[PDB]
Amino acid sequence: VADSRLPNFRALTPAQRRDFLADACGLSDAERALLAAPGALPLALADGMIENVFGSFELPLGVAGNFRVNGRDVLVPMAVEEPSVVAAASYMAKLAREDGGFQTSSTLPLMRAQVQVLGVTDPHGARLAVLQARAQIIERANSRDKVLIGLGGGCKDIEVHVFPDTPRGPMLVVHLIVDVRDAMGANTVNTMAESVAPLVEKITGGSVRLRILSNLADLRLARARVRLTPQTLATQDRSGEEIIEGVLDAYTFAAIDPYRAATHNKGIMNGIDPVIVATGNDWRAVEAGAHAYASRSGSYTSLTRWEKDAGGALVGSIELPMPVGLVGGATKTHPLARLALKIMDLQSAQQLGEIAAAVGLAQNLGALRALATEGI
Amino acid sequence: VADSRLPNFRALTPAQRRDFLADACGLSDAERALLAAPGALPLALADGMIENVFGSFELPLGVAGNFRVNGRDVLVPMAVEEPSVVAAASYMAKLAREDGGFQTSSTLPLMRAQVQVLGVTDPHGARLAVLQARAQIIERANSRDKVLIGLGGGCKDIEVHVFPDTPRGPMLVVHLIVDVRDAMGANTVNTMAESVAPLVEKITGGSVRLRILSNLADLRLARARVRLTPQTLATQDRSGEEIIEGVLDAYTFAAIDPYRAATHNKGIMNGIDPVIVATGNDWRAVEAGAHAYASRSGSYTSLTRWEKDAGGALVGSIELPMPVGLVGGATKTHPLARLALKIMDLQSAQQLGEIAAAVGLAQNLGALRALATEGIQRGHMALHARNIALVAGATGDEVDAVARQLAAEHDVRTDRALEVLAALRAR
Ligand SMILES: NC(=O)c1ccc[n+]([C@@H]2O[C@H](COP(=O)([O-])OP(=O)(O)OC[C@H]3O[C@@H](n4cnc5c(N)ncnc54)[C@H](O)[C@@H]3O)[C@@H](O)[C@H]2O)c1
Ligand SMILES: NC(=O)c1ccc[n+]([C@@H]2O[C@H](COP(=O)([O-])OP(=O)(O)OC[C@H]3O[C@@H](n4cnc5c(N)ncnc54)[C@H](O)[C@@H]3O)[C@@H](O)[C@H]2O)c1
Repeated sequence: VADSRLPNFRALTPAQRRDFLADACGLSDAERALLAAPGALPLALADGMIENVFGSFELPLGVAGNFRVNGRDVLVPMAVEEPSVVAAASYMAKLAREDGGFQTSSTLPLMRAQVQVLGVTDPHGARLAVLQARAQIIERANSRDKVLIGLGGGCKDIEVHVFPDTPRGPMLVVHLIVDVRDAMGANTVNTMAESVAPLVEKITGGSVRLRILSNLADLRLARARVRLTPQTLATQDRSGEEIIEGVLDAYTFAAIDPYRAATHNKGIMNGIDPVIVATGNDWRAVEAGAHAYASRSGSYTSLTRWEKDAGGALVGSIELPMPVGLVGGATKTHPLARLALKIMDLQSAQQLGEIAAAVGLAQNLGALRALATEGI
Repeated sequence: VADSRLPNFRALTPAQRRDFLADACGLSDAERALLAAPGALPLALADGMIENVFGSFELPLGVAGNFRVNGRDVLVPMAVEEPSVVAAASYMAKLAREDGGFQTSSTLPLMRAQVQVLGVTDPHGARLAVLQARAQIIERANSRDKVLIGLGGGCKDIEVHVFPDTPRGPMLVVHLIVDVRDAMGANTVNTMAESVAPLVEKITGGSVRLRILSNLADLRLARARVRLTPQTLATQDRSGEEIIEGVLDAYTFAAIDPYRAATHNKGIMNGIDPVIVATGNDWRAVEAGAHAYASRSGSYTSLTRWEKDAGGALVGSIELPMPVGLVGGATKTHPLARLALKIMDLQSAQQLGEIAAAVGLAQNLGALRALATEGIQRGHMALHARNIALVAGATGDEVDAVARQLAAEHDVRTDRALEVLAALRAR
């Protein structure tokens, strides 16, 4: 059975932690050697990934323990530079174990691809024409990516949003709603936006300008929930109930004040970004989606919610875009990203997204607990 | 004296780029050696930075060339994993040199510390008591950090904000406004928040709960602007004037649509975050301050503006929080972070923040210019890139993928196609 409980990792050396992980996760001896020596990313490989490469930049690579998601333990690799982050994630995950861990879910892996049409004098009418022709546009979008279609992904729907008065004239904006399966999906969806452009121009009689995914991936949401009783939260000097009221004080402060919410959401991303980096995923894309979603209400606010259930237990919840992949980009190119994803042992990118959402929620809890405990 | 031009860098091997950087920057043999071998971050040193360390994780480390900020050349190290990001920064920086590079400025390095006060039944009245006690509170905040006060920083002002109707009761929130000089300032500012809490509790009669910085560092703004004439932007297949109009088409899209603005601002952070990472700074803090700032107006929108000047030259401008440091955190623990500061030859944190805003502005320009001028049908450069990918041995879906990277890298040649194809076949 997979077990995310780490035995006294603070008292082991880095080498002993590495051997424990290689043992528990069944890494090959060649994978173990890959972790034992610096330079897992060959310079010639890095050189083919970005430009003007002259070396490599190391981040500390840690692992958060105790995470249990939908009944299944998972080890969480974290590449980050900041103290306390990994420890807080682990400790809050240990508290969450007492109710059975985190409960998560997600939408389908739906990415938006935007197609900007300019010069349409009747954008409202043209919108209706595009929507009428949607089957044809979906067909055209799906003709090239045989691998994605064969997996059951591809363009599933289209939307059209009209901006009839702009300094550049009216804009008609087609959104292709694309299932990208286990990829983050940016390149996947950009190609479809480019492919549908002649057909969109013919239908609208306009000129297509930008063909590009939206990073506000609010149709690819990950959701996570945790519950903690006062018994679980009680310490020697503070009662579980007192800690709980202090956490709600801290949360509401983030809910109503963007100056606090920015900080509150930053602590969430302390949890999430290190998993994104360690698995070879684009962290700028996850950061953009999270913080943009945080202002969907008209005001920048908390991505999490903290409440009490009928019996007084603390309930935290999170919902946010989670565009991530088990394939594509660097996720299978960087040898340690391949290795980190093997440590986590996941079947879908949704699973990775749900685990990320849980890690963020625990990280947020760790901050709120600490900030409300600390004495004057 | 400082030169940021990287001649023939596309054709050089990583080792040669390294040796060039060492000479151009006057690095010591100890510094050049640290670049020569992997493991610049010793495991035992990593072990002291975060918890539960079992190794280290490498990002590709590149350098963007051609950048010139307020008349000074500066090389920009960039740690990132995504193709074409480093290339777009360099190429737009190169076009930027024609008008003289970038012009930048910043505000004072002012950070906010929040002191949340609960249980006050007259929050409005108690706010006026706190504001009256301004000097006493400021002196309290400045009583411990003697090094910072001696440098010219310290708590300079306060603000009080009242939330009279919340499910947790009324909230009175004191902001300490602290000049943190060359540090990121989270610790400095947190400590002051703790320091004034008993005095704030005395004045208001309330209970202080959170004592914490605001990552919404809108008193610590970096600003950068750039100008490019039609002549500078002209290409063989497109006039400068129609590229300028295209960029304007793309910019307004981001200004009005949050679905486009998010991607537009993500591209800005493609330029900024890798500098943040390479200099040992907290990228989560920079991400938080940028994206929260982007919705200050009530709607999530662009962090940059793109316009034309009187004679029709494209003008781009950017303004955003930039909480970064040259001291503290990992910027002096990590040996490469220390070295990256030496390569940039930075005199202050403000200067690091202005450079990054310029890199972010340049990245945005590269993205907008590319997206707006991409042909509806494959043009002759795109077809040439496919042929180059084919001759280098690409097949199936690899052809378009390699050719896409080559074109976006402005490095459409067979030797590059070989390096990029080998990367893809490392999957
Ligand atoms: N603003 C942005 O976020 C943005 C924009 C452009 C590019 N990027 C970069 O795009 C890259 C990610 O693009 P991508 O995610 O499309 O990956 P990719 O282009 O490397 O791979 C996508 C392809 O993988 C194939 N595939 C095989 N197995 C699959 C599976 N199980 N599920 C889904 N697809 C499968 C599919 O044919 C699909 O087309 C990153 O490097 C990112 O930085 C980001
Ligand atoms: N949400 C957040 O952003 C957050 C929250 C908590 C902690 N952190 C972490 O805090 C750390 C950074 O805080 P910090 O910047 O105060 O670093 P720091 O902890 O090293 O403190 C800076 C100290 O160095 C001294 N100093 C010496 N030279 C100085 C100079 N030229 N200018 C200013 N101060 C000088 C000062 O006395 C100052 O107090 C980061 O690691 C960050 O990840 C971030």
